[PDB]
Amino acid sequence: NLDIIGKRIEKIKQEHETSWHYDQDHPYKTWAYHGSYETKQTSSMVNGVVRLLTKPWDIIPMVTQMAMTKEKVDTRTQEPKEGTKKLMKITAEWLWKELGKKKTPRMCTREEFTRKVRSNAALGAINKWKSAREAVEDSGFWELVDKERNLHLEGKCETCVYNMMIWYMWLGARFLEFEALGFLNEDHWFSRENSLSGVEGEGLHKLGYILRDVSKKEGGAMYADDTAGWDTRITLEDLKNEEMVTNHMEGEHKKLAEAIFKLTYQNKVVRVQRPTTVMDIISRRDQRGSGQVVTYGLNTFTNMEAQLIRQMEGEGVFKSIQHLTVTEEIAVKNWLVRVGRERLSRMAISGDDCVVKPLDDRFASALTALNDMGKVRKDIQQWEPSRGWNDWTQVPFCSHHFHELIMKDGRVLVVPCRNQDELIGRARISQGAGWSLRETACLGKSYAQMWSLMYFHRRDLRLAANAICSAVPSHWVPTSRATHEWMTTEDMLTVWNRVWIQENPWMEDKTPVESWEEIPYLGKREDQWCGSLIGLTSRATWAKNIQTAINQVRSLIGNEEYTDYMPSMKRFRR
Ligand SMILES: COc1ccc(C(=O)C2CCNCC2)cc1
Ligand SMILES: [Cl-]
Ligand SMILES: [Zn+2]
Ligand SMILES: [Zn+2]
Repeated sequence: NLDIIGKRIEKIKQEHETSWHYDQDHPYKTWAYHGSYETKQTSSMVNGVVRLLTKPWDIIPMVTQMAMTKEKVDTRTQEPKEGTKKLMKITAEWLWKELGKKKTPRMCTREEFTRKVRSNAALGAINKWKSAREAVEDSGFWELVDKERNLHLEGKCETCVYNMMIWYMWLGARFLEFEALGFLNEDHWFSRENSLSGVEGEGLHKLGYILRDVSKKEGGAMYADDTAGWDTRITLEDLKNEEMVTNHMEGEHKKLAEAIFKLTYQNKVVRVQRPTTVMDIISRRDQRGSGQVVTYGLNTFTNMEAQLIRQMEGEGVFKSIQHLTVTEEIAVKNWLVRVGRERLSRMAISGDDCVVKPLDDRFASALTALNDMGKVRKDIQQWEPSRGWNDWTQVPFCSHHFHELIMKDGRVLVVPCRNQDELIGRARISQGAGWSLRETACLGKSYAQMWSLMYFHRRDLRLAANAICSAVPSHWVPTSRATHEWMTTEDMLTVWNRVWIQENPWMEDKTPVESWEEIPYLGKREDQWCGSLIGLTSRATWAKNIQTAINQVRSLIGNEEYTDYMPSMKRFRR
């Protein structure tokens, strides 16, 4: 408790000795409260380039409401039963060994961390310096890092404090997490090749093919149960099974990694603002509070473990979670060794999201271990059987569904899709402020190129993508603040051919496509089912008069070099 967190707490008390107070009206039952101190301080902006080129959507509330802008955290999960705890440790032990068979844990470097900040990436960071890039150049910072680092080697912590607002941390604390645990993401531990269930680094153009491959296995329905607030349901037992990755480590790395797990994950200190504005300093040992990238990999690991145990329950490998016999342990260990890898291949798991094609439908009612691990399903009664999907083209995964689309030459594309209002509503939103017109244009171009690559099969998005790329200067580089092949100035037809034909392991015939007109759409009715405005007067006027909207945006940006991409479509090709 205060042993491990005291130093961090006692250091904060002293920076604010002129405001410390043990408020007794603090609204915390499940978090331990420590004190408060004086504080005072703190939305989504519209992308004008995308909005001017999507005029019909100005009157669609599902689009326009998206731009307008927590009991879960204050909850406590019960400790699982002894049989549940045994299933989790055995499975976790086996799963780290499988993930480790072809990978070597290793420390990530200042050099690697330095390049990541320059390329700009969401590091959930939070004042001698201003931006992240400037701090990385100043050897003073690194001296601060050294102090905390040597402290971690002693089994102690001083500065590793979370700032709830998503848990942000100072850049140095993020470095120390990336040093110890960055290998999981940097070296693709959760790749499909290495983990069999995982999809890290696969791409939205590969997810559909991956789900279609799972569908080809003999078994029951496909199950895609979402968990209610996954991060809040992570138990100290989960955090201890995750820590077992340190058993594959050595030397310094092992001690630095053990300290991240012990000092910042299994014991946490958080500063949370309260309007009543008095920064509350609370602590708790459970729940998910890591960097967003380490959170992804440990979420994937623990979800893979949970789903293998639900498959064991459905197969009758064990009968009760209250206690595991010596013979039930023999059977679980022998199931893992005998069919473990085949059962991981029956799943697609991305952090807290999963699709499972179990051996049969007994899985649907195998709920005792899943509920007892605290991974309670979203929007279904705790003891009601799961509703499975009979058609892989209906299964939800990573906020998408997937269509089978046949090209005029018989080759088969499996394409990602979601409700088109969600796609247009997200492209009309820009994060943060101080954006120039040029920067706003380059962000609209990034959305346009993603649409050309991923959602070319949606009539409205191919037309809007062509319009935005015609409206933005041809040489301006897409920016942004899932493999991102759209972040390039290369011609989008050449990128389309590389992604969908050349590099696509499910396409045997490598014949390049010569024009956009060879690249097919969904059926007209399927396009409308997934939110197309085709057949509306508003949409027909927009399409017919698109050159006028393109010319409005060109006039705003000014006298620049533009390309007309509209004749790449049949209806504008004279
Ligand atoms: C570009 O592709 C299009 C666009 C619009 C139409 C229509 O006007 C609708 C389509 C659905 N059935 C009623 C008529 C058809 C094809
Ligand atoms: Cl279905
Ligand atoms: Zn620390
Ligand atoms: Zn669709």
